[PDB]
Amino acid sequence: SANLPTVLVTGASGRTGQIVYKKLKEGSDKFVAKGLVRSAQGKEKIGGEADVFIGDITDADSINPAFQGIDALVILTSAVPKMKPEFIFEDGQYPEQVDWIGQKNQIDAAKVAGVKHIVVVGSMGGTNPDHPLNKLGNGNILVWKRKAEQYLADSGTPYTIIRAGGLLDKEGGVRELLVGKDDELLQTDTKTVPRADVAEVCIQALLFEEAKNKAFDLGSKPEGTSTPTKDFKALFSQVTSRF
Ligand SMILES: NC(=O)c1ccc[n+]([C@@H]2O[C@H](COP(=O)([O-])OP(=O)(O)OC[C@H]3O[C@@H](n4cnc5c(N)ncnc54)[C@H](OP(=O)(O)O)[C@@H]3O)[C@@H](O)[C@H]2O)c1
Repeated sequence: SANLPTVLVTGASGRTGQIVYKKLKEGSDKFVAKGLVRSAQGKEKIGGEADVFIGDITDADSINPAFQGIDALVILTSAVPKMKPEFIFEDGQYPEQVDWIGQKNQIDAAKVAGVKHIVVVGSMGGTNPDHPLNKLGNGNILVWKRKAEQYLADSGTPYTIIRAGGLLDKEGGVRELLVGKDDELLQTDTKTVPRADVAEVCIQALLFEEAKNKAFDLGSKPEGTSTPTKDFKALFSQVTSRF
């Protein structure tokens, strides 16, 4: 409902996706949480609770039941390269399928259900097509995620596209979280961010109308070298980019 949003987080058994799933129904009481995972093994990893659905984002009908009744969607799915040290993408699970088409299917399902806001987590690097991450497995993942992104901006539903810096497994809530535009942060050395702060930015984006129709790159500063961002109003405000 308008005042108690059902929020579906997809890739909920993922590393960032799981903290997003807990902060939706825990650190928060302003949401009814729903999660989408790719397997039964993923559903157990996160508790195996009732509000978790199983589906494959490459088969739209298998994920449609997850969208029924939702008000917002946080996409935290990604093609994931596997190593045979040389990495590769399993068949039918390449970035084109998982990240372009896989996301396309989520975004269409959401429009159907009348979502008032789709949040997508991507990666810095998209302004550079020759970026090293595209070689990892022969996928060009960064370009494919950009195609999904542009499709999201193109759909008509209010969106928030969050292009994160290198992901870190470090405590959230205790850093100077930086926000930029067009890979510029890659010139710096403050181009990486804890998973927990990305999970927090998705949750906050749900609370501030300012995040609507915005696209920004997200990085942070070392811990201890600044006051923990606690005021997200300001954080989103400095973002005027739509893409
Ligand atoms: N490389 C970096 O440092 C970096 C930098 C910036 C942004 N990012 C991005 O930011 C996001 C968060 O990263 P992360 O490591 O926290 O995520 P990740 O945990 O390790 O996982 C996303 C996870 O996505 C799910 N998934 C993959 N294919 C699927 C399919 N066909 N159907 C359903 N679910 C599927 C996976 O399911 P399983 O449970 O089955 O594995 C898993 O839940 C990703 O989109 C990533 O691309 C990464």
